[PDB]
Amino acid sequence: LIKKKNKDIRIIPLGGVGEIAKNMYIVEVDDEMFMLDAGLMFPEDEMLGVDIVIPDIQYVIENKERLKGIFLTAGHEHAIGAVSYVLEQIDAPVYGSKLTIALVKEAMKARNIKKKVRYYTVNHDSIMRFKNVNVSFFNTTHSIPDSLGVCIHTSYGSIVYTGEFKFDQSLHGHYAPDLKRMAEIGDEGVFALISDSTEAEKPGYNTPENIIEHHMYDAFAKVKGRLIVSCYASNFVRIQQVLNIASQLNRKVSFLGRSLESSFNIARKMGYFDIPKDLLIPINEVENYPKNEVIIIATGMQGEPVEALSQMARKKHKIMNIEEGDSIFLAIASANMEVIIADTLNELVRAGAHIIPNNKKIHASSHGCMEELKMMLNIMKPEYFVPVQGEFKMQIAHAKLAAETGVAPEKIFLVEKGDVISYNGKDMILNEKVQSGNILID
Repeated sequence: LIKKKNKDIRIIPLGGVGEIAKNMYIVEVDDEMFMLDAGLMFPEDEMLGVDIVIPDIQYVIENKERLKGIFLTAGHEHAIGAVSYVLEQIDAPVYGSKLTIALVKEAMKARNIKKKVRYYTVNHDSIMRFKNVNVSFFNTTHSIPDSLGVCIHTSYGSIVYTGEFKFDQSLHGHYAPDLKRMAEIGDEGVFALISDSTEAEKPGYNTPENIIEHHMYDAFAKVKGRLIVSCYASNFVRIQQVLNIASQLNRKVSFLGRSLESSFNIARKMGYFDIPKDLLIPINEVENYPKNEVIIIATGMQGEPVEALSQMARKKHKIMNIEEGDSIFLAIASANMEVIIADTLNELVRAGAHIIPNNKKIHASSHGCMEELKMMLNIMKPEYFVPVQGEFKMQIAHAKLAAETGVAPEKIFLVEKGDVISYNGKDMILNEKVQSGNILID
């Protein structure tokens, strides 16, 4: 006669607000706690002797008996970079797409962590049933395939976390978004939407990837010597574009960086790339070709591309350095990174390299611009809105979009790390803080 109902909700960012990476959002529904993403951030300019930055999870450790799962939206560093460190401290099942799980398993192997982990590979048809709530998933579009949003069903309506996403009609297959499923979620009733603010300041739409690839062909066709493309190892779309263009221009492709080899190998075995025969060469073989017959994709050792480019520009790289007359395509900017980018570009000009200019007509990111964020807000029609994944100015820009779409302004929460947004069935409040912070890994 009595149906179980939910009473108290908590939403707590431990990473990803006040900054551009390191997503980690804790959602509690009564006595069940869920961790949404567990990303890393690369060290800020002002940091020395540091490899990566991860969230402080002391609040989760203090309450770990209630942690029911870790839910990972995609296989990029902003979503999974901290997972291995989390798993060394707490035990919970790990839920993610086929690709995301394979990349997490590789990361655990790479750090030689042998604890038993309960992985669950989910897809957009999966419904994971807990005591208090059910969790479902929906395909999103990103630069890595097999990305998923997370939908926590409550008796107040859904709590939806988008992860990182954009909308681009030129991406299909494992990049295609679940627009019909998202409309169903919005119609059934969304209590709170937690959405990516990274490009909320940028009007219009991201430039479609087909048009980006056309522009890359035109730029690459003009390069007279070697080309170095600097991008994230998780930018599979960009890697695929380079492979296609290299084939068209009779250039070979070689990977520089442990991050790329690893992620590419896994993704290739699983079928995620279209790779012509004889296109890929070992980095050791690059110097055996004419300069105009090679493209080097340079990701970082830990996945940070700019650090590797800086090493190459100063001729400090262990494996391969920049030479006069090389050309650079920089396919990666946050407040955290603006200084190293400026210094690296100066270093490259000093070394006699040629930076391929950005096209004014082109805006390339993995994150929705204003119209894409408004599309998500209009589909989901949330009662409350929590903009995340951004510096505070980005969160504010995203809050402005939500107000434009009709979210009540007093139901928009602009949060800092460690803030607790809480609901008791009557009022949504911001009246508590938990421990949070940046953990430095060396």
